[PDB]
Amino acid sequence: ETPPRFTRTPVDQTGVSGGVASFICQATGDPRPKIVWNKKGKKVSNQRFEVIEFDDGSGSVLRIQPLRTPRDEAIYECVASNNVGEISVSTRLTVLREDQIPRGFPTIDMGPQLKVVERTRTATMLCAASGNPDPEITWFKDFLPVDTSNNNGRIKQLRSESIGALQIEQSEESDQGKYECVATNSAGTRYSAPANLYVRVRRVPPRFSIPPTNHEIMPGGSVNITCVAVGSPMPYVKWMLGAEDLTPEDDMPIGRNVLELNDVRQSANYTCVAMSTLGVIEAIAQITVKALPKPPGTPVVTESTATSITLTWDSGNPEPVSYYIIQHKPKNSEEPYKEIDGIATTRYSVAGLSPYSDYEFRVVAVNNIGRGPASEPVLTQTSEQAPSSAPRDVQARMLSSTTILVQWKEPEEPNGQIQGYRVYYTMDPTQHVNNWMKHNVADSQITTIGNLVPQKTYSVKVLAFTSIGDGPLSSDIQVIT
Amino acid sequence: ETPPRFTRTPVDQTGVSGGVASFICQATGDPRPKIVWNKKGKKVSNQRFEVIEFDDGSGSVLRIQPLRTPRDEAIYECVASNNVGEISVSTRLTVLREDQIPRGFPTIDMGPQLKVVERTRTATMLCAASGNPDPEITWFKDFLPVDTSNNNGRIKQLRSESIGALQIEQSEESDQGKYECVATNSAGTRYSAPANLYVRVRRVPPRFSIPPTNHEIMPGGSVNITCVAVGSPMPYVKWMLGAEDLTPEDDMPIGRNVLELNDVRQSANYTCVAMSTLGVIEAIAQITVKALPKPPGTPVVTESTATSITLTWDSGNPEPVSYYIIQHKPKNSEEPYKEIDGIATTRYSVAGLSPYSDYEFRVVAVNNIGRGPASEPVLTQTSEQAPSSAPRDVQARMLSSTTILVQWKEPEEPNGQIQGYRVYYTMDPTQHVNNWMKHNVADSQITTIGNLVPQKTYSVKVLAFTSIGDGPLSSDIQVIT
Ligand SMILES: *[C@@H]1O[C@H](CO)[C@@H](O)[C@H](O)[C@H]1NC(C)=O
Ligand SMILES: *[C@@H]1O[C@H](CO)[C@@H](O)[C@H](O)[C@H]1NC(C)=O
Ligand SMILES: *[C@@H]1O[C@H](CO)[C@@H](O)[C@H](O)[C@H]1NC(C)=O
Ligand SMILES: *[C@@H]1O[C@H](CO)[C@@H](O)[C@H](O)[C@H]1NC(C)=O
Repeated sequence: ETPPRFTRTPVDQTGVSGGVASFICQATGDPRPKIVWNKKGKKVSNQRFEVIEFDDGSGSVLRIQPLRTPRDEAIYECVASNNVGEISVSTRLTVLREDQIPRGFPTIDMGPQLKVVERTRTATMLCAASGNPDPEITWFKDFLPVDTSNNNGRIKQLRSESIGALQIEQSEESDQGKYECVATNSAGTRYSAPANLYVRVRRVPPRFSIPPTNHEIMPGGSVNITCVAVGSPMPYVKWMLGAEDLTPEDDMPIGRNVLELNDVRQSANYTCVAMSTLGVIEAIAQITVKALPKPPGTPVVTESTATSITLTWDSGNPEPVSYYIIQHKPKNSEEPYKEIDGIATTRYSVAGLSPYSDYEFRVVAVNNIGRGPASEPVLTQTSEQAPSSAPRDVQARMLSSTTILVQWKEPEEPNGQIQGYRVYYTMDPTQHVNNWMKHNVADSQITTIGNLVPQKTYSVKVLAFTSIGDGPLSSDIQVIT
Repeated sequence: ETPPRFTRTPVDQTGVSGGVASFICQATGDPRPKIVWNKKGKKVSNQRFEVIEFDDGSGSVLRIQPLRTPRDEAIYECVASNNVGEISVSTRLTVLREDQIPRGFPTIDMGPQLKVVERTRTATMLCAASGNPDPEITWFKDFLPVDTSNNNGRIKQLRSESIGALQIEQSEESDQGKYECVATNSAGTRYSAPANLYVRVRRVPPRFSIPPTNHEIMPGGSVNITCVAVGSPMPYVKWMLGAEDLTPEDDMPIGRNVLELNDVRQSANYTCVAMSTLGVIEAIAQITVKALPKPPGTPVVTESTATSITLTWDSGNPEPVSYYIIQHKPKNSEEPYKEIDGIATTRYSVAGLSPYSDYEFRVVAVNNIGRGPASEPVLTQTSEQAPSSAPRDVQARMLSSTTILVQWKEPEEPNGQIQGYRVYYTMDPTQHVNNWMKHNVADSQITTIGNLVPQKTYSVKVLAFTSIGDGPLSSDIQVIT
């Protein structure tokens, strides 16, 4: 929230009896400031005082017409306020009689003219005024000031050395209204008479700008559906159920009927009817109720590798499913299921898994309504591999001149049940490993080897094996008998 | 008071879904009938239904847009009623779907287009439509039907092959609005899209159509003073005591403000202010207070003739008098005075009177306020004339051979006091009358004349005389001695 701050303050004015005076006050703040006009100290009430508001609520214009003097001759003020703060600015109004209107006071030599431009074509409203010093020309539309501040806009104020005009680049229905030009200088202010501007739109039968688009949802179960029609003359947009009109009869709105539905208990068809004097046009929306999908058939494992598992499942649903979501995690991992989104078939291979691991699964169905309940789970296990790492911390030491003790720790990557180990040893480590002497052992971390020849350097290497095959050999260690 | 009677009854219709249908009902009666639209005994209440009233209250239009079937498909009725009677007429509405629109049903091939004509120039809106049988083209303005019934009017419908049109002679602000054309046949009715028509008035400063004209009146004491202004755009008219605005101070009407003043006590000036953005104009009315004039000075006779009397009088008033009224009658007439209106001075000669008659007179003063009390009367008498008719029934008869008896009746037109008579007689009626023998007599109707010569025819003539002179002689009678 921010307190109100002035974007545009009213200026002193010097008008002429039986004329117009306008005061402008704009302010910004959060929430939107209210603007109030005071004559010390009173909310202004009168038949000739009129407060006109900007469409954006930026503020308001105090318009005094016709000026009668010296009642109106006074100090007025604008107060902008929200529940965060308050600001005010004062301003003076002077009204003169033409008995005592100074010469050189702004005079309208020619005022704006009634004009009819068609849409999107450039219209020009013109103002000739003289005075000494030379009068500055400004414009008012529907009592509000016309903003031509941006040189870069549709609407630009041109002034030449001969007094100026207002140029509207691209016409809109919004442009239509009552324009008056205003000649000001250091002596005062004078208005021209109002000249209306009208804009002709070619007569067109009605047409749907935004037709009403079909839906499905679970019961109770609500939706707002928009029907927009446009054309000239702009039509009435009436929402019609088959025969009966929801909207009463006394009210048919223009160009926009948006329908609110509570508790869509049943499937239905609805009609949006738009009509003007040139025709009736119609358009239907299909409202049907269907639920979220049923849980899929329980997943079945039909393929497995050491790093993948392929699932197949029944759709479990009477109507077509858009796609599936597969839920997966390790048998005892307890974070919420990891999910693979956007699976467009009833079979999928989950890859990037680890060898010899237990996995948990479910399948979820998704249709246009949304996401259904997860299927019942299936448990399974990835295949084994040969180990992908050597036994760790391999050590050997002398027991006697003829026997040694070899030990190791389990490989970090067994990729399966360790069925055993193979111990390779030799006095010549340059041989191929298949030509070393070999000692097979069951699952264990230590063994003894005898019948060695004394006072020799033996090189030793160890691997693990699963049901699949041999793992890698440890790098050579040496032991001396 | 007269009961309501239909001038225009609605007709059955066959429209198309999401379109327009209009029903028309007009009726006349004293007092003005109200019109109510019923669907089965019940007043129809605006779904999208709209009842639009004629500016003269002659009736209303029931407009259904957009057409919905088969809800709207029903028997409707118009009921017209005042406190003198009640009437109704029924009508049927048929709405079709374009799924089932018959071949030959009216179609708009081109509908009216937006148009901008300036004031006092004729704009024409065009409509091309087809159908089988050929469609009849009609027009609606601002939802009310356009009456081109009088061939003799500003507004006439043109027809060629496959087209109709609307032609508006001399454009007026009233003509501005939203026009749509309508194609009808035995299959049904179809509307085009609405196209607005504009009438652009070149902008003008305000001006007084009916300025405020001064007054005088008695205290308490009331008057309505009217101020009218016109121009484009039409201005506001405010009444001012010359410093401040008369309450409702902020309320401002358009182009016509009339000030009602109750219980006037004093003389004053009032200011009427009309103002626009292109300038302010002012205008004053003078209110001053006093009653009808004081009665004039008693009239004085300064001239008299046998047929006229001239009056002179003092005005009797502190302020100027506009003119006078002279009252006159015979003195012994007990009927009300005859009056001579519009006498612009303080002297006047009343002519066409009868000789030697008594007359009564009075003078009345009139100012801008009104007519004052009559003056005190003056009595007088017209002058005498010589008689203007001869003595009547003149007869003479023998008394002796030397004397005759002459008698007569008074002239009908003495024009004065008969002072006497003169009897002319002779034996030679060929002489001039002044050479006859003569016998003067006082006021009487009979005389004797002697010393006549026997056995002779005497011719006799008699006249009357007043103080003025001799009247006419009777025609000759004869008497024999
Ligand atoms: C449905 O409409 C309500 C109405 O307030 C709105 O808040 C909600 O966001 C809408 N929901 C959807 C799913 O459009
Ligand atoms: C909805 O429209 C479809 C046409 O594809 C039709 O087969 C189905 O029976 C309609 N459903 C209802 C509930 O009317
Ligand atoms: C003055 O105005 C009132 C307003 O209704 C009207 O009734 C009355 O007849 C008017 N008087 C005159 C003298 O015009
Ligand atoms: C009204 O104004 C006139 C000037 O037109 C002035 O002579 C007169 O004295 C004024 N009367 C009053 C009562 O103010």
